[PDB]
Amino acid sequence: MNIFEMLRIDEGLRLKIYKDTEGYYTIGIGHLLTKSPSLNAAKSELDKAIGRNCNGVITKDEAEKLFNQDVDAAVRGILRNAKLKPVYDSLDAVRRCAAINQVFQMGETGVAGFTNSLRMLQQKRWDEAAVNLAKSRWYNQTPNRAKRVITTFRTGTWDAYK
Ligand SMILES: O[C@H](CCCl)c1ccccc1
Repeated sequence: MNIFEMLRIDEGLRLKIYKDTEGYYTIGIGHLLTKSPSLNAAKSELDKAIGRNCNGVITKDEAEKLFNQDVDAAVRGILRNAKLKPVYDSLDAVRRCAAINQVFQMGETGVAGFTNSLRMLQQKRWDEAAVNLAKSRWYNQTPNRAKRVITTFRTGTWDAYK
């Protein structure tokens, strides 16, 4: 297991524009296109991202290219965030994947309310952090996935991903 295999499990792979769990136009391996309810706006974003007129459909290679970019961008983001970086750097490699996964799903601004969980993670108070992480809209709206990510933070193992 690694971050790519982990996010591939959590996000799936679809080659036509679909709506994600929040109802937003998405393609590939969880590549968010736009939060606009206009499908035409989503198609413009897709064409811009791929570099050709896609008409709402991409190839597996194209999906994987967006995925590489999106993972890279999640990490590089974390490292530019003065609140996230020290906690990320304090973690082992497996728990770092949990962090990348959550930021990929939620965005950086998405995790602004996680101040208390962040502190517990840096302190390596793993069971306490896991309890705090679940007190969230995130957990309530996507519990199966959140449970996996939280187990990864709690244990530093891949047990939730078999
Ligand atoms: O997945 C968590 C969310 C904030 Cl507790 C995370 C922890 C450490 C760095 C970046 C994200």
